[PDB]
Amino acid sequence: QTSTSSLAKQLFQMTWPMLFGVLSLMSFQLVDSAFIGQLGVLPLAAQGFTMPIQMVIIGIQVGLGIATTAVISRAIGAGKTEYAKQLGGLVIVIGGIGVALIALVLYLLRQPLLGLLGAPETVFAIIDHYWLWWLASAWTGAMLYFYYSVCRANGNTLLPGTLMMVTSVLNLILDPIFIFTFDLGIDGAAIATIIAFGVGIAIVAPKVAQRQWTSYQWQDLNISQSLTALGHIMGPAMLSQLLPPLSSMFATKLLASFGTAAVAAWALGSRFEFFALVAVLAMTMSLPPMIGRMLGAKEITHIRQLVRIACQFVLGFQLLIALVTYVFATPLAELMTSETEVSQILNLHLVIVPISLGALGICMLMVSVANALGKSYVALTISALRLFAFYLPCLWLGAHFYGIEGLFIGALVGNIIAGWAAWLAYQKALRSENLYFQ
Repeated sequence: QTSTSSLAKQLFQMTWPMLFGVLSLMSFQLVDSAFIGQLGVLPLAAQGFTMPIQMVIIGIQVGLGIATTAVISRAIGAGKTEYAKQLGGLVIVIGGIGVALIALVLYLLRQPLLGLLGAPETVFAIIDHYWLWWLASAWTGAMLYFYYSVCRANGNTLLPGTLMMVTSVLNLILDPIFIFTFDLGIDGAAIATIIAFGVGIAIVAPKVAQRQWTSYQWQDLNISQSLTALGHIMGPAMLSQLLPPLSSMFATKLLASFGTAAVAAWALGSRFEFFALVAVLAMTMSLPPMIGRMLGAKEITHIRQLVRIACQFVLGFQLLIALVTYVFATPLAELMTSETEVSQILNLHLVIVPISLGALGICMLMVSVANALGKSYVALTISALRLFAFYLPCLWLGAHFYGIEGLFIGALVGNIIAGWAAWLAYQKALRSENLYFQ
């Protein structure tokens, strides 16, 4: 019982700085789009069509980020200390030229890209200069995220957590000064972001250097073997990032049949689910470094107990949230929209699907755990099964049988199955590591 009491406290200490950090990363877009909306309906439109290429950049840095925390933490647990810090340096370099090249082709192909997006011609003139400064800000934030990943890979979420809170406040402060005071317009938003992320890097990188968590002496470092280890995780991880938007392109057609109010209500419903799962979202970044280290240290029993502690919190925590959401469903629904038609559909959503977020959270958790064990294809399978085998089919069946209410019932059932399938997938994955048992 002292084992589960020690692990629960550790998981808590690792999670809460990421709980504050998730919200901070979150607000960068909401704060930026807030100030730019003041510039007119057209600059605000330019930001809207920046959202897709942002998902691409975000998906890449996360895909790599998941890979680094998995292989480096495992290397540390295995005692391969020098190899770990060599890996950290390699990631910073590989992440640098990689994102830079991606930012290149995105700009060279912006006119066909905006074409597929269905962007108006009036928008094109703005993107031609705004994406110049924005892609620079996206690259800088990527580098900061990589240093964040190295810190997490070394078992630290505190420094990334505070730096997420620092840079976000900085971006809030700097935006009006650059946008309005300096009369830079929409580019001032991107430029202020660069400075904000630049301050973070200027803080985290020297501190990483002190602890020697990064190294660029690669004489005895097998580079091709290291990039193979990273690519094995990073590849499938990026593929998983593509599944939710590719699921929406199916899901949107179904919701379109229920009218304009139902579509708007679904958008508000998704935004709420994201907020109700910030704890699990914080645990998808705090838990994997712990798992990876334990796997390398051959502490299998700790992994078993740590995951079970994590699972029991999520299941109980989301049940309470679902309960509180229920009794305040009507004032919550009428707070988020002024349109009556939308309020009533959102209300129906808030009393049906939040109870399923406990199971969905486990599904999210097992995906990150699988990646932490190095089982990137298991993690990809769970994500693919969640959306295409369980979620969308249940959404369709519910809508067909019992309309807009049944569709929400479908979301409920789909999440319970997905989470139960995820738990079964994790169990099978941990049994593969039993050769290291004690």
